Amino acid sequence: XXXXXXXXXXXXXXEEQRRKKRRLKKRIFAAVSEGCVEELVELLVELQELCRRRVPDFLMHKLTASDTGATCLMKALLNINPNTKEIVRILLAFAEENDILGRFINAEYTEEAYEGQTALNIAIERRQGDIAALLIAAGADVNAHAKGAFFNPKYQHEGFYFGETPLALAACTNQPEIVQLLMEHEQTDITSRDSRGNNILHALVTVAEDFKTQNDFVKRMYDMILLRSGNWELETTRNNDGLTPLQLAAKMGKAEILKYILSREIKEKRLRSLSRKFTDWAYGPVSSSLYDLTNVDTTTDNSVLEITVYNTNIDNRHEMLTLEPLHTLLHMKWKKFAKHMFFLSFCFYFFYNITLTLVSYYRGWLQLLGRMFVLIWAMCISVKEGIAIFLLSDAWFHFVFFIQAVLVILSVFLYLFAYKEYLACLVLAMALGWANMLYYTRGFQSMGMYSVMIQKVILHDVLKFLFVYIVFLLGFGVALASLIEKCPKDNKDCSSYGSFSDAVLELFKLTIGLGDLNIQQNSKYPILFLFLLITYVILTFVLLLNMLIALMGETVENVSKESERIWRLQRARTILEFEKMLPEWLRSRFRMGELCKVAEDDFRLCLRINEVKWTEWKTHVSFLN
Amino acid sequence: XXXXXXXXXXXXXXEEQRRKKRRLKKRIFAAVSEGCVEELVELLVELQELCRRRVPDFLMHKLTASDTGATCLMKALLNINPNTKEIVRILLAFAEENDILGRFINAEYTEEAYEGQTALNIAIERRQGDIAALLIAAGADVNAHAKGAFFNPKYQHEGFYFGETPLALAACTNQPEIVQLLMEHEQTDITSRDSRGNNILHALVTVAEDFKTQNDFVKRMYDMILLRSGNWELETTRNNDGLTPLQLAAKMGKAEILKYILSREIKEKRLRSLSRKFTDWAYGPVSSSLYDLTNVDTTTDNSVLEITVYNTNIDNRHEMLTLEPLHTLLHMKWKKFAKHMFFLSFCFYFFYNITLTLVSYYRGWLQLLGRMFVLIWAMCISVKEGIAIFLLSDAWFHFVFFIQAVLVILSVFLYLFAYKEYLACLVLAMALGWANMLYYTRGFQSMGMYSVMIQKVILHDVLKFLFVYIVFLLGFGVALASLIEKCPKDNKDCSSYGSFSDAVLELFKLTIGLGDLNIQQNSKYPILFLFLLITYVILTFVLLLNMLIALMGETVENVSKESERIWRLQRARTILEFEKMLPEWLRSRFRMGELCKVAEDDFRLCLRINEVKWTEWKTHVSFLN
Repeated sequence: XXXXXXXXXXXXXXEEQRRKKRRLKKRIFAAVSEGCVEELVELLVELQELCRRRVPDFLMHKLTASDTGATCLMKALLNINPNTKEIVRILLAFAEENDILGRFINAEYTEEAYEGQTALNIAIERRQGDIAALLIAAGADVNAHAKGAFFNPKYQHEGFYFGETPLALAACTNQPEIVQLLMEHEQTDITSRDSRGNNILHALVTVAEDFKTQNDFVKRMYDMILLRSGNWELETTRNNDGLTPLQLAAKMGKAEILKYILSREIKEKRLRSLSRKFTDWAYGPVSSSLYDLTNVDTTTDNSVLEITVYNTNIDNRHEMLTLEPLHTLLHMKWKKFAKHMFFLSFCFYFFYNITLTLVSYYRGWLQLLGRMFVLIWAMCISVKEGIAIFLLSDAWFHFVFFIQAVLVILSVFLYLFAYKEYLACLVLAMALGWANMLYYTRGFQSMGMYSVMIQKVILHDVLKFLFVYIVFLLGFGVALASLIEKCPKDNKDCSSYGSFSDAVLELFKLTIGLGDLNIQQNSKYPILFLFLLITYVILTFVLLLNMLIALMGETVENVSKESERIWRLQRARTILEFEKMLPEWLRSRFRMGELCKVAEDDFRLCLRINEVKWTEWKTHVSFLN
Repeated sequence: XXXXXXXXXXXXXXEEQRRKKRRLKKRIFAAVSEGCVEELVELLVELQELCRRRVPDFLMHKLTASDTGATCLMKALLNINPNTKEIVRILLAFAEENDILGRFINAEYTEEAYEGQTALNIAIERRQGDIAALLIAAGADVNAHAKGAFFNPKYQHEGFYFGETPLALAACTNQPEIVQLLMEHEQTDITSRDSRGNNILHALVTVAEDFKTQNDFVKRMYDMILLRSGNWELETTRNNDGLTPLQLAAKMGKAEILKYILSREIKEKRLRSLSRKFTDWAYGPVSSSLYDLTNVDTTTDNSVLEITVYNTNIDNRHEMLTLEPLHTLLHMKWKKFAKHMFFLSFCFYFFYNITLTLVSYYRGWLQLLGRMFVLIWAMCISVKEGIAIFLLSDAWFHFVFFIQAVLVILSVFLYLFAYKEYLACLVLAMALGWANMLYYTRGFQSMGMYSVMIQKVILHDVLKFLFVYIVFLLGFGVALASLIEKCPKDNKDCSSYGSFSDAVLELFKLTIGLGDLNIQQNSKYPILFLFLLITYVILTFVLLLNMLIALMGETVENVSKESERIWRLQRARTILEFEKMLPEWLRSRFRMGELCKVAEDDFRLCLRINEVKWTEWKTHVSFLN
């Protein structure tokens, strides 16, 4: 993004009292920029003090540029010089000699996109730590926020976000030692929060890249910071949206850092009070270990699982899922109730569709008896589908179920009244029904991944082929109809293509191979007709070959691999939907939580799982000696 | 697997004589756990001795927890501390001062899943060797077995198996020096055997991973152990199942360790008495070398080859086969009798089927003459097939042969009686016959691997396509039959689809391309009919394209590679089946064994083979200088 302008060496635009004033001020700024002839700065400072001697507010105004609110020290810090430390010392000494130092160093850069900015921000972004400690020691407020536009962007591509504090900036950026200095300082605040309210930790999450980079600053800095300040009062806090930093890292597709946040095994006493993933009884490869689930068991307001699974703007959900508590929870919930209810609804729907088929085939008293309850199932499934359909590449099947039951109830209704078209609607219904059998191939891996591939092909690859095919079809169709304008001469069979749609249909038969390529009869110029038709055949062939080419390249190496992952995701989505489907009291009966006493005064929910890693253990054994 | 519970820091559950007793005992346990304030342990020990002074059985009971049978020393060993060696020394000194030391250190951890466990087990699993030598020196029984559940699991995924002894644990785990200490000790037993009876070596086999890992503890430990104790009395022994450690490693798919076990060239005198793969006359690349076959020539009760080949739960059989004695044996047996008998049975079966064909084509005296002997071949092949068919992805062809001959004898019988259907059965028979020609494409590599690919495709890829195809077919069929409910009006040809099966058949013709897509006649609403049918066509196309996609991905790089391996395996299976087919006396005539005199008192069977490795030799030549 391109926008309003900043301090730069090169301006983009192409009595002697006023002239002397301009010379002196601009020379001050230019000496700050070059930062070389500090004797020039000394003479200019002596002259400014002499002018003031022959008032401090006007002095600071002559020093502080009113255009962007930029001061000489800020410009000096921007233009990084070898002596720039010396220049900062000199200017600081002169400001002390003037004694307007408070309002000076507390200057907020005044601009539209920059409502506020300390010089310390620049000291840190520029990586000067010695100067940072000096200005901090000088009496610098380390708590003011860069509540601006460039710092708080709407989109990540346009703008730089770090946390709107010095400390968050030191953390996001490399500089750790400065973090130690700021933590040591007494007037420092950690629990201060930005405009959105995201604290330091939330800010850290907004920056850690995924993809398992070899060296990551955020994975370590978070650990150090949390180890220093021992508090559950830090991660318990929330942003504007009421989101925990855990939940925030989950919303975004941030993997390895999330893995860390969910397993913090640490030995010291207060650390143990802070720890997560409490371990016991480990013995060679085998190990029991228990986790905690205070915001993870799906009972919370906006739990972790609902955020991982119902979020489609990531595509990294599968990686997140393979973590311990999540995967174990899904497996447990499956084995407890999904393996029941899934087959249950499968059998209901199967009986339903068979009944529909038989009732459609024969168009007695027991026939009416079944036909009654079929309307009940139709109405029930329609009511269940509509709520999710109105409230919203996965939910297509829901719309399809809703369409089916809608059509069935409509057909039954028009049979209740005096209508003839009803049978038509009816049969279309049951046809759609059998397509929805694909919905239940999720029950099995071998059929499920196949159905996933089928749906992917039907959505991605065929439409581009079919659109261009139909436009060629229509163009050739009108062409050939124009050639076939010769009247039938008392025999419509002599005019095979007298109708446009008839010619279309024959071309489709041709593309299959059923038809009869007639020598052009009832045609004025038959050879042109024939050449044209041949051309159509050729273009269909090459178009087909092109989609067939383009198909193989999408399947480089990730066909089966993405298929299995997507199957697992689909199972997760269904399992969690059923988990919401149950009552509250049944969920009380299924709440898998186990308590624990890790602290003197902490009694939290927990999940005990066993882990068996022959391979990692054998590596551990081999490397140990 | 998740089950009953263990010693842990954190319990999962959420007069002053009794209170003082609880305080003292729990403080003893907690001091053992923390292992820091040894002065607290000293004061507690002084207080316990004072309480006992104002009896040793009650002392050990107050010390030994009766819940899980766990003692203070065991808990101390579990909680590993820096001073834990010092703590063990102190507690040991106090136990000596009490003099109940025997029953103390011989304590068996008493639990349901843990019938018994020494502290030394923990000393070793925890890797403390110094403490191990101390407790061993203290008078520790090193022979007691962990005859429990967790140590002896049914399934490998759930549980940890090592051999149920200290020594087996030291061996399976890294610790070699402890093995030297235990071997040096006089009261040590090597020939002691576990519940299953698998000794140390059998146990080692249960742990060595395959896949040729770069560093493997089992490959070396086995060598050292066997070199120390010079005995054929060790590998001659067997488990509960009567299996040798060789046979056990063969049953499992354990490759490189098996390669080692089958070739042990070693130079020292007693070692030579132990050695395998006796070498002579090696000279540059060329080398003669002879192996031994005391349990490998297929005459033993449960030989190596029968175990490699008739075992399907591995999939690593091909790798095992390329070893020297096996491969040479198979090649020799082939060249001696299989190249005969295979072509023999091929020609018999070929004459048989041709006779069947001709007799089926013409429905004289020589015709009856051939027809007589055909029944003989049918009965004979049926008898040979049924025994293997009843006694049981390879044996499908056997069932097919049995089906064929059964059908033939049935048809001949019903021709013997007064039946008309016989001809039908007859022809079906001969049809199946020609499919079984694939059975004999094993005779050649070029045709054999092709047939392997064909059978794989027919088993794996087409069924998933065809099931979903037929359900679409049936759904669309009932739909279209419902639309075609318009009566024929005196002309069944006007009702092309009046019958359900007829419409099915026409759709199949359509999917081929033979039929005639009729403009919908005898149809109430023809446009819906037409759209529906078009939809079916589209879905067939995309389904076909999907199986075609999924096909290419299964053939990443292992099509021809797995094909050739499977051909070689199939040859092996047939060759060995014929090897069993022969008489006992003929096998006596074909016994390839050659004797040898390696020892003063050893006269074993042997096989002399020559090995030619130009490449390995040239590498040897180049690296040597």
